[PDB]
Amino acid sequence: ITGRPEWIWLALGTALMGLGTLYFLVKGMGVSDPDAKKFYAITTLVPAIAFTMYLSMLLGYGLTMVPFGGEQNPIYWARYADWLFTTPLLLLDLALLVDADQGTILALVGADGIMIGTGLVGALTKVYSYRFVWWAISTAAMLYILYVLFFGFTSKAESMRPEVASTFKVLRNVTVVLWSAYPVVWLIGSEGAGIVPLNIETLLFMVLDVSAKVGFGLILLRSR
Amino acid sequence: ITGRPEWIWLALGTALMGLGTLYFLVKGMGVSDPDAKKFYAITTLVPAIAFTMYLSMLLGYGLTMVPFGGEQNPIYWARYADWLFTTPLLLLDLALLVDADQGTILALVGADGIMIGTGLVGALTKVYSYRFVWWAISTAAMLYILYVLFFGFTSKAESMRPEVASTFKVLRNVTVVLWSAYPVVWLIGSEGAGIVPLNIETLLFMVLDVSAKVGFGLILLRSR
Amino acid sequence: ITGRPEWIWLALGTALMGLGTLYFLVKGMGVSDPDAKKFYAITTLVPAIAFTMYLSMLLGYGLTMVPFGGEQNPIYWARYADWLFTTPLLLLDLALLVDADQGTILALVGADGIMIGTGLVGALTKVYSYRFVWWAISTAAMLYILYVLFFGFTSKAESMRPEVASTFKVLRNVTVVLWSAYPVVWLIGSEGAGIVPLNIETLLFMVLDVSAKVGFGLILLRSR
Ligand SMILES: *C/C=C(C)/C=C/C=C(C)/C=C/C1=C(C)CCCC1(C)C
Ligand SMILES: *C/C=C(C)/C=C/C=C(C)/C=C/C1=C(C)CCCC1(C)C
Ligand SMILES: *C/C=C(C)/C=C/C=C(C)/C=C/C1=C(C)CCCC1(C)C
Repeated sequence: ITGRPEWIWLALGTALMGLGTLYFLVKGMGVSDPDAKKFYAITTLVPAIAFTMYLSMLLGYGLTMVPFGGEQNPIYWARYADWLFTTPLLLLDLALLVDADQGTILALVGADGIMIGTGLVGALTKVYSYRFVWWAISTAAMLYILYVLFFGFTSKAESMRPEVASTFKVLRNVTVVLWSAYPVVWLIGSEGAGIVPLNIETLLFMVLDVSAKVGFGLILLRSR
Repeated sequence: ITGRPEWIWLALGTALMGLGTLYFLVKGMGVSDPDAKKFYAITTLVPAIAFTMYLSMLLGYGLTMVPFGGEQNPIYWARYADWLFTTPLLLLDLALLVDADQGTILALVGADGIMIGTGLVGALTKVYSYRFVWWAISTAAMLYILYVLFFGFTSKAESMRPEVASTFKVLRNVTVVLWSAYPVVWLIGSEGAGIVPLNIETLLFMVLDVSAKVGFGLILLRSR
Repeated sequence: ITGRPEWIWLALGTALMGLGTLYFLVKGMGVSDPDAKKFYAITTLVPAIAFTMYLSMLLGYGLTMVPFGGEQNPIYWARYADWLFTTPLLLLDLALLVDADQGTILALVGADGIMIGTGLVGALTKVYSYRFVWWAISTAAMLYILYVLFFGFTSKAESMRPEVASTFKVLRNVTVVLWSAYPVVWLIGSEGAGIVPLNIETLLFMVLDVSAKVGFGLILLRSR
């Protein structure tokens, strides 16, 4: 509803983000190869930070009251804090893996940058119609990322060790399906056009969350 | 006045930032040399981001009401968001071009960092007299950048290919004149001591804007 | 009390941060070795930025009124702005010195990132009990940094020139004692459980401040 009905999923989300955190920490202990160590460090802040956000979200600090088209709607801007950080870090996990030219890395981060950032302003507009105007400009941002990811990073990927190629594909396909889920979820949800209730919203991004970060966590890190 | 008289220039500014964006995007398509690709990626986020800011500025989100010395004055803090990002990216375009030692790059970004950042606090102070105290400290910041730019980057520049040297000078001279324009513009303007009206302010930074980013865009990117 | 009793220490803190700034600036003038230049640039933004924060803190902008457990308490969020920037830069001074693998650098910055960041949310919670919940999670963050600093960076350090080893130890030991002081100071202080008055708080972080940045300034920079 606005800080009480989904206290559950939230709690559930904190337990999951942080468990995943304690796990990695107690899994990179060994690590000799500095090369892989990178992946580790990265593939760990993500859950950690993710944990801090899902925690303030539960306790309260998370939400805020954005006024749009009639009544006062809930907006865990706390998410965006997270996504603003995680999402880049993730891309790097990808670029870094498939050794991408800094050129594309850079354009890729900034692409994501404008995406999430704008996703925030979207979920912070008072004028009801404008909310979607950013939704638009933002998606355009994502379709960009996914494009120059599923095209390039595929090629370069599939031009080295069989290890990389395959693994890349794993995450790559997941990332695409997973990620894409958002625009819609956001939409049907209370942050955009309120179709489903917050009882849902929370739980949707909740699953997409633990799966994208810890999914991409076990999946990635547990590969050569 | 405060969101209505300059709706024009604003609209005009959005059309220009974004047009420049679509242009680059459809101009880096080819690009084989990863070296130059860097320039591209960079020389593109700038307009893009620039576009997003000038857009929220028009629709509304842009402005805010800062209270100083009597009445309530307008402050498109939205600009600063932009400048906070563009300006560094630009410097990198410069440093990167004239292959500058990370040492100076770093000190240069942070120099700009303190500049824009402080330019914000300046344009956010309630006590009328203090506004200028930051104006001061801030300018000091710029004079720093321009100094260690027009001095160093000139030398190193003029010690390679005739291409670089000349091009550097192009942008370098523009950057200096252009950039400098601000301190004054800001001043005469409503964000500092209100001399000219917002009918102007907007339109001034508007021109200095499209010219600095897209100016530096065509100018730069269209060179070897 | 809340912007008047400690106007002193504050003023004193500004004078010190900025003096240290003018000093470095007029001490890196020479510098031929690009390698060391890095240290310089870094070891300078720190004081500079530090100066800007301690200045807005004195003039006013600094503080804010956070409501927790009864009455309205003061919170120079301005600090956190500072620490959020300085602290990383410092670590880099360390990592960079003892040539640490980017892997650890990265995990180290993000470690600090979550630390300060969370230290803020801590000092921004309304519910009195939660304030300490972040205090906890945050410290955990620091103990992390100090751990993987006093362990690793020691080893790698002590495996090169006698210069480095010794110097590292200097700063390293200082950093540890100094840094640690905070959690407690914060605690006994008004930002956490209000034991001592703001007459103190200010002056404590004031000393720990000028000593950590300018301490680590002269100490570091004045070594081979
Ligand atoms: C851990 C979090 C992850 C992997 C988040 C991914 C998020 C997105 C792809 C979000 C996309 C959005 C839009 C395309 C439109 C505006 C709203 C957003 C930010 C939810
Ligand atoms: C695309 C935007 C560009 C190139 C902006 C450049 C802006 C400046 C050089 C701004 C300077 C300012 C001061 C020197 C004093 C405080 C106010 C500012 C931020 C307008
Ligand atoms: C120039 C500033 C420096 C070196 C600051 C260092 C600050 C810390 C180690 C702060 C630590 C904190 C906690 C461990 C708990 C939450 C409160 C903080 C941010 C004061």
